[PDB]
Amino acid sequence: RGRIIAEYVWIDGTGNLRSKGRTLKKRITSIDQLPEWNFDGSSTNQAPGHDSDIYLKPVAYYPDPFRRGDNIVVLAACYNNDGTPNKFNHRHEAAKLFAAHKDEEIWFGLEQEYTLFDMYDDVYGWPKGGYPAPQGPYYCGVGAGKVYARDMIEAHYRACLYAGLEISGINAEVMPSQWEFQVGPCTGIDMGDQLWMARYFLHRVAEEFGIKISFHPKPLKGDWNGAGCHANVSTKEMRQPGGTKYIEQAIEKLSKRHAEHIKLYGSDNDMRLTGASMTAFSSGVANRGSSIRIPRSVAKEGYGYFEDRRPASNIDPYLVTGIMCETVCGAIDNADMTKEFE
Amino acid sequence: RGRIIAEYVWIDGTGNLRSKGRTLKKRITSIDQLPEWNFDGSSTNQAPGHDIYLKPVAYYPDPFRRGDNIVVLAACYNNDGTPNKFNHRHEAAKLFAAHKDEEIWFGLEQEYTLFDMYDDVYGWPKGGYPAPQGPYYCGVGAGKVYARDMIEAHYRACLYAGLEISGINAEVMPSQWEFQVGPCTGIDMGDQLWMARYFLHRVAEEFGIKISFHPKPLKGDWNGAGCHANVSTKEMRQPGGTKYIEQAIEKLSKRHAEHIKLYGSDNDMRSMTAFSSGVANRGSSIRIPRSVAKEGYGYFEDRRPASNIDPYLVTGIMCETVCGAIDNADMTKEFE
Amino acid sequence: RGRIIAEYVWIDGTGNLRSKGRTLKKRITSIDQLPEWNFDGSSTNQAPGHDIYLKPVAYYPDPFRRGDNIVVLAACYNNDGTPNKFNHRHEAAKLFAAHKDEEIWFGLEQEYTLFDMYDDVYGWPKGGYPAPQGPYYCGVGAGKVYARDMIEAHYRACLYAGLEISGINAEVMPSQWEFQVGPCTGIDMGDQLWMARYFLHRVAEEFGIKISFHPKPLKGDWNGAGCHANVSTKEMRQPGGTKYIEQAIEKLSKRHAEHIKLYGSDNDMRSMTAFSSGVANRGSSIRIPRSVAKEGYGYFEDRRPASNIDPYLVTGIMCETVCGAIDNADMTKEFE
Amino acid sequence: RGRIIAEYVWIDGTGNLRSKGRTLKKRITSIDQLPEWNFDGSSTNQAPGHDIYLKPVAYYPDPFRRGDNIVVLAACYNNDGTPNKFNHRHEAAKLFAAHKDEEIWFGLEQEYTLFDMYDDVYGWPKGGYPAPQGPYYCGVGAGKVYARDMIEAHYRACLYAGLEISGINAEVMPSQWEFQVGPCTGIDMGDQLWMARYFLHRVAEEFGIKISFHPKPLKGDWNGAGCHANVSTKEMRQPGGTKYIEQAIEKLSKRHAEHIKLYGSDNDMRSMTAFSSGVANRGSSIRIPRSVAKEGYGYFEDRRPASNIDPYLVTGIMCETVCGAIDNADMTKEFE
Amino acid sequence: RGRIIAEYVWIDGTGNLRSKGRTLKKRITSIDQLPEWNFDGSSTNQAPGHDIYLKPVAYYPDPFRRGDNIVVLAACYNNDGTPNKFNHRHEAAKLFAAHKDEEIWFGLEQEYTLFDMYDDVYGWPKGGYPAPQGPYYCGVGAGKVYARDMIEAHYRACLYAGLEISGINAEVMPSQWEFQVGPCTGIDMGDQLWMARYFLHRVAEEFGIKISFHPKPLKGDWNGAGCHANVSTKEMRQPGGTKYIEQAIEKLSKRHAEHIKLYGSDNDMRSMTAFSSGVANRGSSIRIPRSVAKEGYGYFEDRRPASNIDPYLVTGIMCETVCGAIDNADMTKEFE
Amino acid sequence: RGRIIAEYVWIDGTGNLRSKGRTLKKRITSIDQLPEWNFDGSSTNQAPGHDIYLKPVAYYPDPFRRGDNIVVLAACYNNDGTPNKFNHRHEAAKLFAAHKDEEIWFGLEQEYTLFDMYDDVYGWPKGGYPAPQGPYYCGVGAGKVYARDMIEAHYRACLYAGLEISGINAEVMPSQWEFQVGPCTGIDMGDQLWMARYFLHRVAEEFGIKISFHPKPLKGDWNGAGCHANVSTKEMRQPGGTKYIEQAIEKLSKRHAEHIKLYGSDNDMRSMTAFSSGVANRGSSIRIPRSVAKEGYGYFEDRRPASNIDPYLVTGIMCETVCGAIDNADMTKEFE
Repeated sequence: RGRIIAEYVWIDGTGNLRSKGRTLKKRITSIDQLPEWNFDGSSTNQAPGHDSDIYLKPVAYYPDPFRRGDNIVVLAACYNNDGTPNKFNHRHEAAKLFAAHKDEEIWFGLEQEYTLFDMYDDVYGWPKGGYPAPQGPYYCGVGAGKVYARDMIEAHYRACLYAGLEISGINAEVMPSQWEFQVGPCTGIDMGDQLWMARYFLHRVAEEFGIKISFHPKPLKGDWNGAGCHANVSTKEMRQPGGTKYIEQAIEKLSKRHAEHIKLYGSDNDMRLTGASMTAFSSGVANRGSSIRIPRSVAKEGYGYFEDRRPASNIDPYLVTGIMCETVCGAIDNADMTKEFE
Repeated sequence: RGRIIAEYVWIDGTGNLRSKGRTLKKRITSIDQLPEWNFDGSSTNQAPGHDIYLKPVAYYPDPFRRGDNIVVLAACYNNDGTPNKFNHRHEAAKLFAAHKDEEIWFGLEQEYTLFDMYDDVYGWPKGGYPAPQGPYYCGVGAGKVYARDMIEAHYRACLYAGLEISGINAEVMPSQWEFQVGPCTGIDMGDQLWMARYFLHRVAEEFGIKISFHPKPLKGDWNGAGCHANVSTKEMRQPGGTKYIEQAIEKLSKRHAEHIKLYGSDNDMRSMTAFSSGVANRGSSIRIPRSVAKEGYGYFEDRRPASNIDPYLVTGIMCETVCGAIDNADMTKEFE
Repeated sequence: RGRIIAEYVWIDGTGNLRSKGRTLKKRITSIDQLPEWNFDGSSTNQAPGHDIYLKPVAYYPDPFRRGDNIVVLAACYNNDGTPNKFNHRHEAAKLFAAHKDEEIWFGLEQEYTLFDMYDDVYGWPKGGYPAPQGPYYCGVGAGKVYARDMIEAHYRACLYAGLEISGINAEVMPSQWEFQVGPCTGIDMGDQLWMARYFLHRVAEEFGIKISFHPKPLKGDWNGAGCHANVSTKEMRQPGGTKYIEQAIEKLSKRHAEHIKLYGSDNDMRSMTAFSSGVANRGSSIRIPRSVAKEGYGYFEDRRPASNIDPYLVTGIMCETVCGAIDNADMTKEFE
Repeated sequence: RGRIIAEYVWIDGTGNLRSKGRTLKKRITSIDQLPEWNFDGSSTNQAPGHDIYLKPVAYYPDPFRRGDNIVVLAACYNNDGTPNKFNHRHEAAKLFAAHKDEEIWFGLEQEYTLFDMYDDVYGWPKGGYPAPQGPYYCGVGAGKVYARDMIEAHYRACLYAGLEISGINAEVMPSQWEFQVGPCTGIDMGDQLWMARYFLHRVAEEFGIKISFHPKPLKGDWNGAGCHANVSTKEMRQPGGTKYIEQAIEKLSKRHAEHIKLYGSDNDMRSMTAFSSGVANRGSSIRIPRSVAKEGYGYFEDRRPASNIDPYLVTGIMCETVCGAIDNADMTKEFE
Repeated sequence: RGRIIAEYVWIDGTGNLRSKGRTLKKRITSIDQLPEWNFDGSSTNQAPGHDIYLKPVAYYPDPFRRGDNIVVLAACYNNDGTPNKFNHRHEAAKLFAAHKDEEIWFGLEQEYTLFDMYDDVYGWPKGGYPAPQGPYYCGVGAGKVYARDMIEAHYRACLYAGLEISGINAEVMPSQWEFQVGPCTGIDMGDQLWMARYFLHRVAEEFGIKISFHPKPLKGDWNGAGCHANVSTKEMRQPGGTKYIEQAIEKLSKRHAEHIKLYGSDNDMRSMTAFSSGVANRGSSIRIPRSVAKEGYGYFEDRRPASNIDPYLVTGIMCETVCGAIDNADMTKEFE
Repeated sequence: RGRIIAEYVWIDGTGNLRSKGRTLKKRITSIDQLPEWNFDGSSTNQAPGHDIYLKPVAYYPDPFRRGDNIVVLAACYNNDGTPNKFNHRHEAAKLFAAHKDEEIWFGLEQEYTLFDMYDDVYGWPKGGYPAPQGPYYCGVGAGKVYARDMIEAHYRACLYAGLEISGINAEVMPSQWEFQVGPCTGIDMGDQLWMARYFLHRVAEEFGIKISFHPKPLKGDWNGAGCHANVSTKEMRQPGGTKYIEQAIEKLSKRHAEHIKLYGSDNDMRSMTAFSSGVANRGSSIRIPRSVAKEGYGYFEDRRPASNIDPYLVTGIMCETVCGAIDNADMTKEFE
């Protein structure tokens, strides 16, 4: 009725998004018009029940693919009443690094894999009490039994596009009712911001289909595929001719900090990077077995990007892209990614 | 077909809304054009069986009928001309009219809880319980929130009607929600919250969901349901306010019992006897938002009223004790 | 495709409507363009098996077929040219035509009750009962009202057809409703109520709901179903009316039995032998609205007729005894 | 295989029975052969988490395991040797032992109410209600009574165990029943009722029925649930009794509050403050059966105790105030 | 038809029993009459695909086949004559044979948890959870206990087979149970517990129930599942025992890690690194029953072993460290 | 009522049994008392439509009808007196009669697979699959095995009938089983296996389970279904046997193709062209049990025949090539 609804979305003290909505008097035209806000940090595992009580700083906003119209979704970062970034705010720390290395122009492209579930916490669409056929016909599948919940997956794609997210593509994965969507390329903090919104959209749209979304790295024990979030990386140098030079350089720095990265990179990733391997670091061209993979395409052309296949589906992009920049572009006395684990 | 439908909505002798609809010859452009009306007070627990009248008080576009169709909030007057037992709008109005100068503003945070057609908590495991509280507050994800589509429909409805609905959010207990309305001035708070409630019940009908304003729908550690009344006068809103805010809080401290007596039934299952206040304190009776405190002016949050409150009674007595009594009216007596 | 569908609706030898449809070459612009028609009276209990005719009486836009499609209310005439056993429109017409000058106005309050495809009360607990009466009258909220969407659809339908549908409301017994049609003049009351009924049955079809005009659908304390006929003549409507209102009420008091005899079957399960009247009196046979009384002119409410009444008979005999008999017609005899 | 199973049953720190079973080498022929035993009092709300003991008190044939298998009613003693918070059998015993000479007899009328696995009244219409009360009391016919087969199984069980179960009947509220145990002497009343309750819960398990000893399972006019304690001493039972019956009734009248304080929780939802008595009076606190009155001797009916009473407390304090206090024990204090 | 069926039951290369049946010409009267047998070790994870043998070790009446039909517990030996990877019965036997003189007795308390055909906790609310723990331990009443009939069937079965099954009880977590077997001597404990387990799985098949010996079937505060091993030697059982009991407890304290290493997988989700002991202490690693303590002789309870333990390994290493090692065998090495 | 029922069972022109029953005046005590009989060979694919005869061959107690009722295995002869296309019992008999002196013994291991009324694998996930093979072979526990009760009923049946049923076991593929019959002499092997099959189909009827003797019921890695024929002559069974065992194995190696041609249809989906032999070798065509090898005498296992084999053909040609051909009969020609 002349007014606008802004859904504030933020990240909690578990691995999830949270949101609430507020009416605004007028259409928004810049982040500056968006007010600070707050919530009960004790209901989200971010505060104690006194120094409890956390604040929301608008960071990005997009058209609401659900409410549509001039209604909007606002990505907000969590700051304690100190003014300090909450335990679970890692956007600030990463921002520091991206701001420092502005000049390198790091680009990221994440490949977000996820797995679909019943309202009853069983794999979505799988035979009651049993299993689908063995893997093989599901990857990039087409046909009634070959793919699950495509309509929900497509709705999400649409949503992301409407919001103007840099959603590059989508595909059905190897395990039945397991999917992927890719977002990129984004610069620095954008990668984190956009993937987090894409995730909000995913959860939220799936609600409408009674589907639960699982970012667990190994939703099903056994030979059923795990779920990763392959982080693709590049700096300005790597993108200009004679790049595999700096690509190779980066891969080597990366090889020295394998443990520090893995420590971010996702919980129970140990049931995925498994033997790819949790303790071993390797790299090579066209190698879906290595820790870092240089696309044959890149190799043949002498410039491009590399694929870090180590990060799990459940990673916090701020942490991954953050420490990636830290070790590829260089540390700062101003910030420590691995310490950002508070 | 050229004609208009007006749904008359009023408050009964239980804790509910009632309504009927009538055709009108032409589109309405002012409250003045809306006719008095009436109903059988004995079928709603407001009369004995030997007939009440409806005085249009506010009207809005009907979010359900849409078009030039309209919803009319009506107050109940007996054939005396006297306000029915359950009409507390009139009493409150007196106070608001007296203290016009102060310009009291209210913002209510209405919490409610969803239910089956079978009177079981909506969406809860059959015969059992969801996971324990924690992941539901402001939730997002399939199991984390219940009936969002209904909740959203309500939001939309309220906006269409032009209600001052400030926001919505999922609450701590699964299938428990909140919507906030404000700020409104004086009688508007009551009027608008009541309409928002009509819209809530009404829209939920379409989902087969019953709405519960009970203060403690589930015994145990499952959250209660409140209707936090936020309050401010012109003085409090201008710099150097926490002065008058503090003054108000103190007057309020002297009348804790009289307020509690309004403030909602079986609120006792949701401290009832203790009065306290403090900045950033979701434990106190009255809470001064840290934001307000840091800025020196604003409003305060009375966290005492239960979800099932009558806004006329709450906003009424709030004004009475914050702004000052009148020999012309007694809020606490308005309990007839 | 350039053509028009006209649904002919008529009244049968049970208490129901019947209909069939025919294509017409062109849009209709006056009753005169509508053709006579016919049907097998033996399949509707109006003829013996050795054929009845349909005389268009009124027509409206078809709320169901929409477009330039139309619904036609037809009266039943035997091959004699005589009005069928169950055509009481003609008899009544005589009276209305006689007393043209008085300008009788009617407003009927049609109550009805909803039912399963399985002939159980619609939406009621399986094998059991809802809570006891009280929260259903003018109800709002998920358990408080049944099939509102169907009821609304009907309201819309009537309005589209341009019927004089004045308002709707949920009644006292759960899944029992009312709609009001008025004011209509003379024969119009009958015509329009009958169409509204067609619309009701017809629209409810779409919800698998059966409509019951029985006066006492459930035995016990569950409310009955009436069709309160509201009445007024030109004199009663102009100041100093309650004079002629009172006069009418008295004439009515002398013909209580004759009226009751029309006024609906097993009305006895809904006092049948006593006649009384009084202002603001939902207990009397005729009720003068307090509003009317206070203002000195208006109308009166005859609370006697049952839900299942034939409006032609009620409005007919009402005129007969309020305005005056005719040697040209006998309402009570019209029972053939 | 030559061996015996003994199920030990005891009372917990909620209002329930608990049990476990143990193999015994040989058939049991006296209480003396039954071993002490124990359990984790912290898992039953009787100990803190830093262990309670079971003293065999009575034993009977197991109606469920049958054969030479047996059920053992055990009392709870802390490691002090002191009777647990919730062991009131010991305290009462003292009184019964003191007044051995009077030979108090009790007969309790245990009413209970049946429930779904889903905590809804057993067999009641889904989301709704049966017909109103009237046809259910001592009912017979398919709709008139609920779960008779379970009720009968329990009757059988009690008889097999050799309990003094005097009779059974269907109560006023649908799916509400009664069984009576008596007459029993002193401690036996408590022991046998508790076992009967074990048997009830246990047998109902087999029908997926939950048993409710709540005093008012359904709010409203639906009947509450009581445990009418019938009382008599040797004097009352011999001619010229209503003398001592009347005497007892008067002592009882002086200790109405002290009794009520035992007599069952939320009994307030089932008069609580008024004490009265009279012959053939289902309205009074104590009722003298017309039969007793006419014959001059017998017993009296205390209609005050609620369904959820602990027989040890009721029979205990009954004896205390009817037969006389002891410096050795205080029933009302036994509330630890 | 004159013939006998013997079901051979053995332990596999996962944590389960396996079995097949064979006809025998005549009733069996001693283990000596039972033939060796064999199976495809590659189908059970005990051989590579280039064949294991079954040596009858104990036999009982078949509670399922009944009659003169019999169940045969067989140990697995490779074609070397050597005990299979997963045969730990042989190693333990050595120790028991060595310390024949001490006459170790064991009593195991086997806890287990029930499951759907769909691998969800048996009987738990669909997608949700039962009420929180408290009312389930030794529960009685419809909601308080799950699948009692199956549990009872098992009890019966074990008794028929003549197993030393001492008792049964419902555990703290809903649909979690315990049965106790003892006291048994040396190798018997292992043999009998394994048979009891066969019976449990097998009988539950008939109720479509899966049995879980996992130590923590549900993450959170829901109880884990243990197999408390109770231990005693002849010395401990004769007066002045708590001497040797205390001695044993100390030896045990030195080998906490070595024991824990047997004692069950993911026992870590059920303190793992700390060793402690004390009288009446359900918190310690070893608990001396207050009863034992007060009487000066008896047994001790090792509360460390998890539900999924191999009794051969637990009782074996218990003897090794309590009674003394042998150069002839190493329990902790028996992990091949 | 004094009378007897004899069910005649025979083999048809598909791969199935057929049967009908007849009343007999008196209990049967020798095959001689059983009458010839007949049926419509055209309804079973054995005749053209221009009539076959049943010659009783063996009889047993009817495990289904019980009492003195009996099952009769009958062979099919055309009106010539010649053995039907599908009667291979006669041909085989010749060979067994010839080599009476050798006393061939057989033991068949009949594997089969269970199916829905809907032709889906019995008990398998709807539209999907169980876990991968491994836990099912000789399984025990709820998910590990399918329809054990049916399987057991069959075992019982076979025993009652007095068949030489040696044992049963659950196979590798879920809902796939085995039963073994042996040792039998010559024609008996065929007779008894065929009856066991009758019993299987018949008893399974009662569980709505279809039985599948197909060699590869599910394509893929799911196990096939075989009918391992175990063989031995008198010489092989007496010390120094593996001499003649080895001799037989070599003769068998020369006639691999001729055997395979019997041995079962689409056995190709279960090596078909390669012949090999070796001790303890579940990969070879013929396997000498390590047990036999170590002892120097015994039998050999031909692992080649498929589940769907005709035992008459297998045991027949086995004798033919192991014991020696006859000019009087040609097994491989017996394919008419």
